[PDB]
Amino acid sequence: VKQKSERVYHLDFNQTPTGVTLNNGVTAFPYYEHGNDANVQSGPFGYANGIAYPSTERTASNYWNGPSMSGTIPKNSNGSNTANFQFVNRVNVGTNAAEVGRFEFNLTYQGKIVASLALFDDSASNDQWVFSGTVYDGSQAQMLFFDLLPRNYYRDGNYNAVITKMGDQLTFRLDRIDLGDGGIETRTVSGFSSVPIDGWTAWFPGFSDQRGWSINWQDSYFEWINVDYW
Ligand SMILES: [Mg+2]
Ligand SMILES: [Mg+2]
Repeated sequence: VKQKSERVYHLDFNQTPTGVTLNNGVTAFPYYEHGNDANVQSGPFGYANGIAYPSTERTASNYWNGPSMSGTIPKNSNGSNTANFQFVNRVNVGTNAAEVGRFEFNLTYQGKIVASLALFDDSASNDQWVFSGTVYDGSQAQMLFFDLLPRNYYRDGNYNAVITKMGDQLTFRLDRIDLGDGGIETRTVSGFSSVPIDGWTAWFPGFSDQRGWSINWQDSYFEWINVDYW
């Protein structure tokens, strides 16, 4: 037995993405616990210079709304969808006290969240951003961590948002491409090595008529890793 990595898809945004669906994926933000109305996936992405720019409008509402992109994930060549993987999304993100924004990078199975990596700045009076990781969906969701990122260290700029699975260990990272190191949270989740995945969604909402943060998405890929072969 030997092993290799198997890339399922790669979006570089040099051209309009193919093999994806717009505004029809799965979101994780538990609006029903926050006094908000249902999350909305709407609007376009603009592409320039190998970068996707999600578009939102300042429209007064009680919900998060922005564009999403989704795709399907087949089993690896060894016939497993419960195996190890890495899901990597490069972003450039910046904020300011008056700005509000959120992104989710989600892995799903049969229409439900399995893992959700979020970054958000949810107040128009503070420039604090928060990195969170959630496992499971809806009433079963468990927010594994809520990390208030110190702004002196987590400056505006380039990051790799990563979800990795290594058996029962689920890791979320926010790698600081510009300055080194970054955010890292790993949890050993009971039975997670038996839980499959079959899809992904990336969602980039703003809230109501609040001014948006600066966000762009430069690369996306998912790979099955440590895939047995003979
Ligand atoms: Mg690119
Ligand atoms: Mg703010």
